Amino acid sequence: SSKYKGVVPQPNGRWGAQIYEKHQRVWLGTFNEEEEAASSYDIAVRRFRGRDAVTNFKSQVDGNDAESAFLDAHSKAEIVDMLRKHTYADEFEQSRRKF
Repeated sequence: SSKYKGVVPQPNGRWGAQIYEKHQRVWLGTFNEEEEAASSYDIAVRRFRGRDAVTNFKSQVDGNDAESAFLDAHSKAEIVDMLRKHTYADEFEQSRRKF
């Protein structure tokens, strides 16, 4: 139903995100809003596929390479965990704090 890559319906009107790598599903979490799920796919596909990634949306927080650096600072598994825990955004923002 969703037009967004990676986005699947979940119960209670919620939305899941998933990515496949070589026919292996990786679950990316459950989200209240459709575009939130789509944005979670985008984070995963950027980290998983790099320059080969095709995203739902253009990135809005990578003008200074900060988000690319953040993705490149982590393993795939760490990114997946941040997405599922809904901590990715807060951890990314902390990484932008100036000292």
